[PDB]
This record gives sequence, C-alpha cells and structure tokens, in this order.
Amino acid sequence: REDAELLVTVRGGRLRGIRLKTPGGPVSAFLGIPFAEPPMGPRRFLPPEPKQPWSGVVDATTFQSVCYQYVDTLYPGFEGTEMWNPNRELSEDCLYLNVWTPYPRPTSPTPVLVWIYGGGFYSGASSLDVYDGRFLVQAERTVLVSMNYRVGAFGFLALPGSREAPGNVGLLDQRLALQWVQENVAAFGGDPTSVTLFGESAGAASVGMHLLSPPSRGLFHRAVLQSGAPNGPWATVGMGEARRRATQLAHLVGCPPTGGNDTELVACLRTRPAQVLVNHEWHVLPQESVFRFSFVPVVDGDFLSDTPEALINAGDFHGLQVLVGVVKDEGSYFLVYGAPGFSKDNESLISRAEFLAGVRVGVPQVSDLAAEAVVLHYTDWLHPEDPARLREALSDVVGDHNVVCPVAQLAGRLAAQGARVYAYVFEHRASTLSWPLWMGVPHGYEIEFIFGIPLDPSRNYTAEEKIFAQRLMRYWANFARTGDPNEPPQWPPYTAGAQQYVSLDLRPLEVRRGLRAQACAFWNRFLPKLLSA
Amino acid sequence: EDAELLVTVRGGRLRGIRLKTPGGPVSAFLGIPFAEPPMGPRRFLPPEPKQPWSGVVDATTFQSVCYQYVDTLYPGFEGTEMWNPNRELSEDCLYLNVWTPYPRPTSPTPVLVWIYGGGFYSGASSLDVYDGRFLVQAERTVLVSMNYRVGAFGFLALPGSREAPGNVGLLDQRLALQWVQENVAAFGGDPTSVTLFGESAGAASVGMHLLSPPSRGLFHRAVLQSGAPNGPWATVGMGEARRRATQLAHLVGCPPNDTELVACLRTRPAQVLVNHEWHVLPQESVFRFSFVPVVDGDFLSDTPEALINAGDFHGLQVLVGVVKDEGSYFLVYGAPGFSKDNESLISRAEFLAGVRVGVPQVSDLAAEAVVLHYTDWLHPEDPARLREALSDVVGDHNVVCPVAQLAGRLAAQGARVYAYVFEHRASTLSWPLWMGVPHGYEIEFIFGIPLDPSRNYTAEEKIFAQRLMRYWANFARTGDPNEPAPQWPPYTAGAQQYVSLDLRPLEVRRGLRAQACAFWNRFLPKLLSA
Ligand SMILES: *[C@@H]1O[C@H](CO[C@@H]2O[C@@H](C)[C@@H](O)[C@@H](O)[C@@H]2O)[C@@H](O[C@@H]2O[C@H](CO)[C@@H](O)[C@H](O)[C@H]2NC(C)=O)[C@H](O)[C@H]1NC(C)=O
Ligand SMILES: *[C@@H]1O[C@H](CO[C@@H]2O[C@@H](C)[C@@H](O)[C@@H](O)[C@@H]2O)[C@@H](O[C@@H]2O[C@H](CO)[C@@H](O)[C@H](O)[C@H]2NC(C)=O)[C@H](O)[C@H]1NC(C)=O
Ligand SMILES: *[C@@H]1O[C@H](CO)[C@@H](O)[C@H](O)[C@H]1NC(C)=O
Ligand SMILES: *[C@@H]1O[C@H](CO)[C@@H](O)[C@H](O)[C@H]1NC(C)=O
Ligand SMILES: *[C@@H]1O[C@H](CO)[C@@H](O)[C@H](O)[C@H]1NC(C)=O
Repeated sequence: REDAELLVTVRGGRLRGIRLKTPGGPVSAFLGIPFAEPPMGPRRFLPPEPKQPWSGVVDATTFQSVCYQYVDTLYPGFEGTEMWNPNRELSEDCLYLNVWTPYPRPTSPTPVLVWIYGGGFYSGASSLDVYDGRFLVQAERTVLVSMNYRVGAFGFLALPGSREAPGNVGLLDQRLALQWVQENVAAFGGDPTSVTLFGESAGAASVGMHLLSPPSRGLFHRAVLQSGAPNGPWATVGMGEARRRATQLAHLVGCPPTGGNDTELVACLRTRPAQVLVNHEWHVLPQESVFRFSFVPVVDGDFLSDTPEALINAGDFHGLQVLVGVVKDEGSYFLVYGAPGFSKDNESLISRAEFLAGVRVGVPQVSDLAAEAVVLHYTDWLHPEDPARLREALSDVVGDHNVVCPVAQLAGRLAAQGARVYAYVFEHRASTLSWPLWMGVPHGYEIEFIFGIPLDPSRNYTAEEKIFAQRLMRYWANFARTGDPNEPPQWPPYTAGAQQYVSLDLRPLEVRRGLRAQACAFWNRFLPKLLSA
Repeated sequence: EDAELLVTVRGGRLRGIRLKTPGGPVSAFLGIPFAEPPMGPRRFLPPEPKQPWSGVVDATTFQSVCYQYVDTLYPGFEGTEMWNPNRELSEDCLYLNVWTPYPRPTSPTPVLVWIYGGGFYSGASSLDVYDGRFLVQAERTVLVSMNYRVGAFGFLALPGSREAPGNVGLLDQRLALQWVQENVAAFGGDPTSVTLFGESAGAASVGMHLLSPPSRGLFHRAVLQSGAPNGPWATVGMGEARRRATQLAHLVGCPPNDTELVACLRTRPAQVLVNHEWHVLPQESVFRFSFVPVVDGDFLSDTPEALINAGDFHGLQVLVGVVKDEGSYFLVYGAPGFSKDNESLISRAEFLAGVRVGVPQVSDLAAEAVVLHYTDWLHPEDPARLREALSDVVGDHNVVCPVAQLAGRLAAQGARVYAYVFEHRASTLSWPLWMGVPHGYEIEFIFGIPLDPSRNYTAEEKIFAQRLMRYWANFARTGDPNEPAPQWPPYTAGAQQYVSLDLRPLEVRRGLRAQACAFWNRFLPKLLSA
C-alpha cells in the first residue's frame, strides 16, 4: 500500500515524499513543497502570498522549477560553470522548498539547518546537485530545509515607495519559508526552537539581512555565512539607484510606451515575457564591472531600516552564535568574467596597464583618488610590473573588497557586541576541480565538502577528501546543535583583538590570526573616510 | 716664519696654522673673510664681496658663529652639546676655512666643500665634528667650509621687497663657492674639480645649488647626506614667508610698509630676534623651522620638486644616503611620551598625537592615512612597535622619502646616483640604545674623527672611518666611490640598489623603503589636491 514515514501533514494539507538511498543508509526527502502562491501574472514583483490549503495529498517527490534567471554562457559545456546553471526548467511558478529528514523520522525534536543558495541575487536554485541535503542528514541526523526564492528583476526590481514593486520580494520569499519552517518543521521531526540559517555568497548576504531585520530575527537561532556578507558593496543598493535601474530596464523593453506612474509602468512590465526581462537585465548597470549585479536587495527602510553597516554597528548581538569564513582565493573566479587579460584557458599573466584597468573594473564607481589608493596599496613597489604578482594582486583586490573584508568587519563587530563568533579559511583545492591552477581555491568550492558530496560513490573524490567532508559536516552540525563546532585540536572563537580563525584543509586544524588585517584596515577603516571627502 | 702657511688670495694676504694628525701635519687657514660683515643696514641683505685688505689677516683660529638659537633641552649632554655653538655668536660671521695637505700641493688637488646642517636655524663650520684635518691628510684633498647666516638673519623674507629679499643665507653659500673658484688654486686646489657635500639642511642647500643655474656652474659633483631640497621642511611659499616675517616683527615690538618694517627690525639686537624665532611657527611640531629658503622665482624659479621633475641631469654624479633611524632623534623634542631617558614606550593615544606633531599642517584625512599605513593591525597597541612606527613616520616623511624621490628622479633623468644607508651605531654614542643610529651620527666617521686618539673609537671603527673617507674621496675625484672587492652599484629607478655601510663588507640591497615612500611620494600629494 503506502509507507507511513513518507506521509506528513503540514498546516496547508497532506504531503507524500520519497525514501532516498544514501551510501550510509536511507533518508526521507520531501522535494518541491509549495510554500507560497505562484508569483505569476498580476503577482509578479509582488510580495509572496502564503500557500492556500489544499485537499488530497501533494506529491513532494522531486525538485520543482528553477526561478527564472539568466543562464551562464561563458564556457559552454564546461563543468566549472555548468554546475551552477539551472538543472530544472525555468518558471515563475518556483516558490517551493525541500525538507530532508532521517528515516525513520526522528522521535524527539532534531535541530534544523536551513540553506539559502547564492548566485549574486540573479541566479541559483535549491535543486543543484551540489546542494543535495541527503548526505548531511544521513551523516549527522539533522533536518535540512532549503527553499527557492525569486532572483533578478523578479525578485529584486524595486520602484521604492510603490506597492506594485516594493522591492526585496526575493528576501520575503525566504522569510515566508522561514515562517513555514517554524509552523511545520516539527511535523518532520525538527526542532523549531533550534534553527540554523546557512548560505553562501548572496545566500550568506541574505542570512545577514535576516539577522538585521527584526521580523526575520525571531525565526532562527544561529547563522553561518560562507563567502558573503550583507555589508558587501554588491549586496544592496540605494532607493534612487534601484529606481533608476528599474526605470531603465522598463525603458529597454518598450514599457511605458518614462517613469510616469508607478502602477502604470509596472503593469506594462507584467505583460512582458520573463525571458525578455532576463535578456535586458545586465544592460541597466551603470558601468563595466565584475562583481556587480543589477537587482539586489534595496535599502528602503522596511526590510532594512538602515544600511547593513549601520545596523551591524548599532546592533546588540548577545545570545547569537555565528560561523563565518572564506575560501582562500575569493577573487580569482570573477576575473575571467571581464577583467582584461584574464581567461581560464591560460595563465592570465597581466601587464601593469591591464592591472590598472582591472582595478577600475573590480572597484567600480569610485573616484580616481580612491582607485589610486587601491593601486598604491596593492602594488609591490620593488616589483611593480611583475605579471604573476599583478595577477595575484588584482585577485586580492576584488576578493578583499567584495568578500573577505566585508565579512571580517561583520565578524569583528558581532564579536565586540555580544555574539560568539567562529571563523575559518577554507584552503583545500578539490582533486576534481576543473578550473585552472592559478585560481587556487576559487569562490564557492567549499560547498560540496560541507554538503558531503564526496560521499557520492559515483564521484572520484579521494578517500581523504571523504574523511575531510565528514569532518566539516560534523563542524557544521555541531555548530547547529550547540553553537560551538568543537566536540564535547580546538577551534577558538573569533574576537576583535586576537582575530583567531582556523584553516580547513586535509591537515588538522591550525589557528592563525587576522583575516587579512592589513588589507581590511584599508577597506573597512580608511577608504570610507576618503569617499566622504 | 713658515712659507707654507702664507697665502695671498685676491683680497690680500693670509697667515695660517700647522695642525697635527696621527698621519702627519696639515695646513689650515681658518676664519678667512669672504664677505663684508652683514651688520647694521646690511642685515637681511645679500652678501657683499669682502673688500681687499692691507697687512696679513690672522687665519689661525675659527671665527664667530652666526647668530642662532642654542639648544637647552639636555644641558651638558654631549649628544646635544656637540651641535651647539662653540665660539661666540656674532652677526660678523661670514668667514670660511681651508684645510690642505702639508706642504701645500703643487699639482691641482680636488676640492671638497662642506655645508653644515642645523635646520637653517643653527650650525657652524667650527664644530669639532666638522674638523677637516683627517680627510685632508688621509685622502689628500682640499677641504673648504663656510659659515652662512641662519635663522631670520639668513632667511627672513618679505618677497618683492629690496629690504628683505630672502634666501640670503643661500647667497652666502654661493659667494663662498665663487670665492673658491677665484682663490682655491692659491692653496693647491683645483677649481675645476669641486664636490659639494652637506648634511641635513646642508644637503638641502646642496640640492638647491643644483637646481639654481647661477649656482650650478660653480661645482661639479654633489653629496647629500640625510637631506634633500624637496623635503617638506626645506622651503616655504611667498605668502607664508611674509606671514612669518610679519609675525616676527610684531613679537619684537615692530609695527607689522615693507621698508619701515625691516628698518624697525634692524634696530633690534640680534639676540632678540633669535628669542622669538620659534614662536612664529603655525603649529606645535617637530621638524619644522620658521625661516627656511623661500620659493620666490629668483634663486629657485619654481618649487624644488618641480625643477627635479623637469631637469636634465646627464653629466651629474650624486652620492646620497640616510642613517638607519632618521626619525628617532627628533621625537624627544615634542612627541608626547618620548625622552632619551625613558624607553619611550608610548601608548596608541600618544602615537596618534605624535602623528599630528611629526606630520604638521595636514588635513585629518591625511593623518588617518598615515595612521593606516604605519599601524600593524595585528598589534595595534604594542608600545615598542608604536615607538618604532612613529620614528618611521618622522624619518620617512622628512628625510628618507624626499631623498628617495630625488635619487629616483635624478637617476631616471641622466644622473649617475649612488645610494647608501648608514647602519653603524658608534661605540661612543651617548643617545639611548632605542634610538638606533640617529640623525647626524655618520658625519664623525666621514670626517675621520675616529682616528683622533684623544677619543675611544675601536680599532675597527678607525678602519671603518678610513673606508668611508676613501669612498667619499673616490667620488670627489672620479664620480665613482668604487676603488679604480665588493662593488657599489649605481642606484636606478627600477633596481633601486643601495649599499649598507657598517663594519661588514658592502651589502647590496633594494628599495629605500619603497613601500613607505610610495605613500609619501605618490599617493599623499594627490590626497592634498582633492
Ligand atoms: C496612477 O495610475 C493608477 C492607475 O490608474 C488606472 O490605470 C491607468 C492605466 C489609467 O487608465 C487610470 O485612469 C486608471 O484609473 C491610479 O490608480 C487608480 O486611481 C484611481 C483614483 O483613486 C482609483 O479609483 C483606482 O482604483 C486606482 N487603481 C489602482 C490603484 O489599481 C493612481 O491614482 C495613479 N497615481 C497617481 C496619480 O499618483
Ligand atoms: C590569455 O587569455 C586572454 C583571454 O583571451 C581568450 O582566451 C585565449 C585562450 C584566446 O583564445 C583568446 O583568443 C581569447 O580571447 C587574452 O586576452 C585577450 O587577448 C586578445 C588578443 O590576443 C584580445 O582580442 C581579447 O579581447 C583579450 N581578452 C580579454 C578578456 O582581455 C590574453 O592575451 C591571453 N594571454 C596569452 C595568450 O598570452
Ligand atoms: C570518475 O570515474 C570515472 C570512471 O571512469 C571517470 O571516467 C570520470 O572521470 C569520473 N566519473 C564521474 C561521474 O565524474
Ligand atoms: C614707507 O616708508 C617709506 C620710506 O621712507 C616712505 O617713503 C613711505 O611714505 C612709506 N609708505 C607708504 C607711502 O605707503
Ligand atoms: C673615553 O674617551 C673619553 C673622551 O670622549 C674620556 O672622557 C674617557 O675617560 C675615555 N674612557 C674611559 C673609560 O675613561
């Protein structure tokens, strides 16, 4: 007849899932659970509406559609970029979440990990093979939840102040899913009083925005931010710039036939095919750049009552445990997306002039004075034109500016203001990595080890990489359970003075000091004062 | 009487004195007048050539030191007293000294001309540490040194006025250079082989003579030790010069009309203007001086930095260098928390306060940039690192990076440049150990003072001194310090090679604090312009 472990009643109605095989045993998976009404037609750009109850049983047995998004075409067929591309059909009917739970379902409440994917707020989906939650659940006996949220114009196009495109609706998709977890995760055996958010890149920035937004802050208890932070120069935009990009996108697709009236302009935008909007999304950016995305969260006083930097500084974080970290070469992957002289298919040994040109691309919309401060800082004046040093230097520029230093400042302010902070640098380059060697450990390539993907026997990770994956899954699950990744070589907390972090590689833990303290002093302490004068 | 000590120069006859050195005798002619005494109505005016005299001028002892402030910070302490005047003050001070081998050379001998330092407010050619007898005996050159007016007497300027034109202490120097061309041959010197060298403000003066065409034709080579004309302290603009001259008049009871103002200033005793000199500076500071060369379009047709960037320097050889710890000396003169008696382990608040004293008259954003570059953000409050950092701030801003910029620009534009860092701390040094090798303490070795047996230098230090005198004299004779053994390579804008000078053989290194000097020479000028 039917398996009772694969049947669950949530508030909206009844669900049926699947028993998934893992190397270490079975898990229960509930894939493609609807948590909102489909944001289509007149509901495009609008905040999500809770899912209306249903009769009968909803088959939650496979991943649902990927939210409409740009699809990368830089290296067609190349595995390094195709692993991030959608592996389901694109659709605006895309607001579904997934729950993995042990089989049989836990008897006592189990801590919950909620995953938020990255993708620069223009791409991503919960269905990518690298986000498979079955290994974490099997190896560490937790409930894992992940959700889809709208991206690009559909998720973050803002006409601030209006009600037909209030902006930040992608973030409220995530908030609605977090509300779903609170009311429904106990039906799967999860503990709604022990919920850990974790995300990577734009997903990590999203996790931060949930810490800084009171309505979300009551929906979870711990946070993990990998290679991203809400105070990053890319993660938010101002109301005026949001309105300019939205208006310009509208103008490029023929609507209005030209700011005019907000409702009349959004109404014309809703008549355009989703693909049309996606095809003009990149044209709205003010300048040539890497690491800049058209539609991102807007600082509009609602979701974010101030900028994330202001709330990070004015924040009281007692009772909060946070885990933050970076990969070793955060900036290298992005240089092959527009920096002059860079390619994955050669060594990308650039000239001095290409370095100075790459600085303006990696640090866009700053004065010439600011740009020369960057060049001064990143130049080795005993070797000013060494191509190999120049390649590394520009990698450090975009990496420090966009990831490492925003995260270091978040870590320091939270530790100094009541939070327990743990920090890592991920330094293992996977044996299966398809990117060239000069890129080191690129952005986003720690995720597969945290989700335990090397345990998939149909993948050729070495045996030591599988023990490594098992090590980090324990760290993360220990953190989710207790707020401390150490087991009951130690991992010390991060503090504003000592600034201690650990390296995560095949070797045992190693404690170091300072997350590029010299470089981040420039980005977090000095250069803000330069832009204010 | 001895014929070797009788010399006739253009102005008349001179009698010198025979001196003893451990290597044998030298002849010396001290207190030779090269200008009319700049007294009374001649105060603040360009020097007038000395009128001819009858009889024989006594040139057997040093003459008066020009009127200057006397340091009273550590009274009786040798480390400061060795720089203080050692002859009576007087405005009648325009005299020069000639040292020569004994008996006087018969073949033309290369000439070294020494310009003393002292912030353009002090210094004298009679200091024990400038005694030319050892260089002249060891290396068989002719050595000349001159007094030049310092303080308001040499650099008070009301630009445009004929009463107080400015830069007259530089003109005193040039008149002595002219005197050398017309008279050094009467001592055996070769007027076609004149090497200028000076320390600190003396080095700044040398650089100014390079950049002033009427000066450039009076010498052939230059040595700049721990100074440069493009230093932030070395020149002043016309507006600030008039403001400082006006503030001085007011402080001495003189109505602050240019003719009346200088006339009133002329009536005041010299010591009165000395007493009020420091009080016209715009801010509390170390390393700033009230009356310095003014850029008025005459002696300097533009700022020293402009003329360095625009200059053709082919055919010029320069030797430039610094000591290891240029900044430590100056910290005990106004930096909070410092003393030659403490270990001067300052706090971060004292470090931040000291930044504004060692880098005066900069915007707050410029000060924050300095703090960014000189803080170690893994040890931001370590008192030993902070003491060391603000020493580097003062040294880099005021000495090392101006020297580095001049060396790089001169090398890239035709000059052959040799660069050194002096890294030997004298065994006899009285300053505390934490100050390292302080400003000014290479001069004793270059003048060969360790060979004086009346002093306690080691045997090693005596040999070291002889190696340095050989380098300096090789450079004077040929434009190359190397012996016609570890070689001293030219400094170039790209390789940036220099040598360390200590008891160990020569070691070639790269970069005169290239990271720090890109901040001061490349970035910060732009920050001031926006
Ligand atoms: C902006 O225009 C909207 C939309 O107006 C409607 O649609 C347009 C295409 C045009 O044909 C209008 O005449 C239509 O009324 C206005 O919203 C409407 O405003 C009226 C007046 O209060 C109200 O009765 C309708 O219900 C509104 N429709 C909505 C809210 O969907 C709006 O007033 C205009 N904004 C301004 C003038 O600031
Ligand atoms: C290293 O690669 C970059 C990128 O070039 C691309 O990839 C190469 C492997 C090759 O297939 C090129 O044709 C590709 O364009 C090179 O920079 C490019 O240089 C060409 C001129 O040769 C220029 O037209 C492109 O616009 C450049 N692209 C960028 C992004 O600047 C670089 O020259 C290569 N270095 C080598 C080959 O030594
Ligand atoms: C690892 O092993 C297979 C077996 O030949 C190899 O061809 C391939 O590189 C890897 N397999 C997969 C699925 O990536
Ligand atoms: C300035 O003094 C001179 C000197 O005698 C005098 O001729 C003149 O009257 C004074 N100033 C003027 C007229 O501005
Ligand atoms: C060292 O020489 C100095 C002269 O500077 C003299 O005062 C002193 O007595 C000598 N040393 C000793 C140990 O006396």
